[PDB]
Amino acid sequence: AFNDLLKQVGGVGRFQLIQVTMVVAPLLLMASHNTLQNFTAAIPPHHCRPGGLEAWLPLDKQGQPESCLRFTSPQRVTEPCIDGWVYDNSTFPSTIVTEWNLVCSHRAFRQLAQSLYMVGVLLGAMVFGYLADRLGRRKVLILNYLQTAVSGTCAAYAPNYTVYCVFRLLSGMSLASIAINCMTLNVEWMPIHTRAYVGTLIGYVYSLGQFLLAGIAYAVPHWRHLQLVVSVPFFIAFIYSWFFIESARWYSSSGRLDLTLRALQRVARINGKQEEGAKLSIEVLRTSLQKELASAMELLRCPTLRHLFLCLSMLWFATSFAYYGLVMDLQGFGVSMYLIQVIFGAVDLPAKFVCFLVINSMGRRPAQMASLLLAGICILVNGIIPKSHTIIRTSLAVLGKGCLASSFNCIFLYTGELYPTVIRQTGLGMGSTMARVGSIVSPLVSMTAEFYPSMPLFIFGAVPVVASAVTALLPETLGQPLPDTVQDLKSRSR
Ligand SMILES: Nc1ccc(C(=O)NCC(=O)O)cc1
Repeated sequence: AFNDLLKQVGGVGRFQLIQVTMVVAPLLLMASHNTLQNFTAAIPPHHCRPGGLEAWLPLDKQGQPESCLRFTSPQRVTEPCIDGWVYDNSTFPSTIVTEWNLVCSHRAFRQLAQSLYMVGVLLGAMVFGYLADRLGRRKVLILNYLQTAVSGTCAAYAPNYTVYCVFRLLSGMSLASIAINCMTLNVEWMPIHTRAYVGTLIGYVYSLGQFLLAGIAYAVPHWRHLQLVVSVPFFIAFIYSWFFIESARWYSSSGRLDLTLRALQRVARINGKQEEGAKLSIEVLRTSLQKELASAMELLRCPTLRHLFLCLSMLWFATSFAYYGLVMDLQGFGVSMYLIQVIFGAVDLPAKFVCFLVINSMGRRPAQMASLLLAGICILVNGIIPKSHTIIRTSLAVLGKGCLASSFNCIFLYTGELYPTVIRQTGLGMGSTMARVGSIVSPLVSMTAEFYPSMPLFIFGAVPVVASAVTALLPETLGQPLPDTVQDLKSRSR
């Protein structure tokens, strides 16, 4: 086995701490990149460029000047803003909306940019996932840091909308690969009893990145500068990424025992176990890993695994879809986006606390049902309540966000414990893929706000309810042994 060798080198030592810290720092800006559009694509008050200004702008039901209509003659005929729009610079001096007039007839391009970024995220999670099996995790991480820095800066200096969208897609690809491969590298470089802690640290760093986004966006309001400042740190990340030590587990699995010994020797030197490291040798590693040394297409051939795959796909998709639909709408609560983003980042700790309590006490199925159902109801009620109730709608949005984060944690644990070990990792990958698909589709649904203002909220709230209903089909895994083969699945089912 490899666990004994990993323990011998020093376990969680200086190298492990330094590597995990320096490989997990980029997840601080992961959230900034995921939800940058809330600030770089903010929609300020606007009206057509012309008895004064009021005499030219037609009025609406609420009495505000019409956003995209203008009187042909002074005051009755209205025309679109052929002369361009007059935006408000008081709070949002410049965003991609004001830069490229992504308003009214072109207001769906704002959502299409996010959809393309998430399509890039999915594409990266697949392509770089395949590549890391060939070039290793360290090379892929270096390339991802370089790509993210380059694409982010290029988007910050994009001269037109298509270039911005292309570079946002590429940066999403690189960031998705970063997220996928950080956990893999750190898990392969850590013992078996610390991988859950690694995942917990990933969650915490994402929660902290949510705070960081609000802080940075408040500091620098202009969108070009904001994108530049949230994108350039990946240059430093790339610079120090050359010093990473590649996972010895991958080296061994790739049939390079000399490289495995060299990596373990270096880890011993850093961890201070040179004397124990010198004991290791090619013959020892071979005699230890001789023992260690199914496909995703059986998830559909065998009905017993097929049912689980389908249900978990629904669950993952619903969680991601509702989550991103809810969190990409911070400007619709009538409260300052900085405060809302701060509260959204803060609400992630009590959410996971309650989630942990519920899973340990009741089980996984009740936890998943409760999380999804409560998020759906919260979003639906948010849709029903009038927009003039800023405080109540903000509170309900925060509650739904916390519920969706709890659902994310619960679904990860449940899909981990549901599949047999023969096809467990494939199932986890497929579930994450469906989550990425949901994140891709959320902006598409949000594009419908142009016609029906509240339809996006209704769909975002309705999908989790159906997913919670679907959760009732899965079995309970609390206080049960982890299955190892499909025969174990049949035994559990009967
Ligand atoms: N607050 C969170 C948001 C997203 C995720 C996640 O892992 N999504 C899968 C993907 O789309 O890559 C986890 C926590």
